Amino acid sequence: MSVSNKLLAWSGVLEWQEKPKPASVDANTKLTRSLPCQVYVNHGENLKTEQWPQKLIMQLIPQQLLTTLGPLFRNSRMVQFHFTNKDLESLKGLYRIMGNGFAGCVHFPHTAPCEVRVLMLLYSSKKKIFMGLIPYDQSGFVNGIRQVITNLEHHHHHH
Repeated sequence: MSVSNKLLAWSGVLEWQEKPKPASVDANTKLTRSLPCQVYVNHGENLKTEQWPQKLIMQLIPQQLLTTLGPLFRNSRMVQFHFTNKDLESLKGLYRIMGNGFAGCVHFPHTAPCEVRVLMLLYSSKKKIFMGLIPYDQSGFVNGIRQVITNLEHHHHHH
């Protein structure tokens, strides 16, 4: 009833890494930060969110290289992220990053037989909200993201 634009599907915490590479010589692999969110799905997509872990792993990767995965987004489920503003400072910092053309690739922890599926988080300033599509095939999407991550690490413009 009424709710037809976006359906509330999940509410959980996301943990984001600024800098992802577990280098082995780097045993303490960077700082991960958590932020609570409410996740809606954009219509047509029937999935069960109780099957989702309460933390999802997201890495900020450049949206510029994500363009290469463009046609793969045509087979995905839509989501929208609205954050539970506990820490506006954390949001503000994240706004800078995701608004600068960083995308949050969300990987789901293992619970489903393979690796679930994978999700992309994009900030839309126009809607002032976060949007994203989740591709079913983790293999192709993660493969593309692996390229982005390995390139990003090779580049390393992080501080």
